[PDB]
Amino acid sequence: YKEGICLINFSQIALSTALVNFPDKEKINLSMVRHLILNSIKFNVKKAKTLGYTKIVLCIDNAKSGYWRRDFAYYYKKTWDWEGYFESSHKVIDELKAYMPYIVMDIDKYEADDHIAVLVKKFSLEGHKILIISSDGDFTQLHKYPNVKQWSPMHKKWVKIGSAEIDCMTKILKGDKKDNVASVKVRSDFWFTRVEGERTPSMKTSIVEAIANDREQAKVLLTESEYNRYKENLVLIDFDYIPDNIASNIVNYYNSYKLPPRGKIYSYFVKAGLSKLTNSINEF
Ligand SMILES: [Mg+2]
Repeated sequence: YKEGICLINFSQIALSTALVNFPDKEKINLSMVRHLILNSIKFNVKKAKTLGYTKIVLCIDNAKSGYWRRDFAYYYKKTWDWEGYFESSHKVIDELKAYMPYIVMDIDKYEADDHIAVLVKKFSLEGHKILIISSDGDFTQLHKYPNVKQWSPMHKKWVKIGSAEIDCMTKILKGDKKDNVASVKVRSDFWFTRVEGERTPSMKTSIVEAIANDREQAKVLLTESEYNRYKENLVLIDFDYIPDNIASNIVNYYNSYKLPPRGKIYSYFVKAGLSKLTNSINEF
């Protein structure tokens, strides 16, 4: 019938785990990253499958050549051994593609949020029960779709939020500094070209919610300048505004993914000196 599908924001989980586990001012090698990633996978796949989500899809961030959203906004997204991590992680990722039984959504200029947002929408409407393994609040945009639950790996609690529309509209109107998305009250590339004497005019909550409940209010409550910014930020924030060609690519990639036979896992575990994991293959 319809298999339970679990979509994992892995790039976040792996890195976040690495930041917490790998001590500062200590170099990070390939094995350290390998152990961490595979253990992270084992722990999360077991949480998913136990709940009924038996198909696992690993979603990876890939900004080797930037982001597709940058085509719309150039400013988009413009001690610890970071080099050592990214270096080893990319190598372990390629290994997961070659031996592990998971579909690894990895497209250059594509975000993990893209793969999740698109695939969640696709398989949700297709009758599958979906599980999003991530703490990211942006994925509350996807809770509106039937049979969609979200599990926070770090806090080990369910993510349940109407309030999703307000959360989404808040970033659309006020912006999202972390991604260089600016408020509609200021110029598009504000965060990238901001001088010092510059601050962003505040956005009253009453308007944020009014537009949240009825987006046609974006025409009556926003000035023409702000409305133009509003439309721009839609493509940057709202998952629904992911271009058809982008989602089309994401889907095609998924459907064209060939999984490696499970016989590969064992020989790989040994090849990587993970002998004390071959007795846990059933957990992968
Ligand atoms: Mg986003």
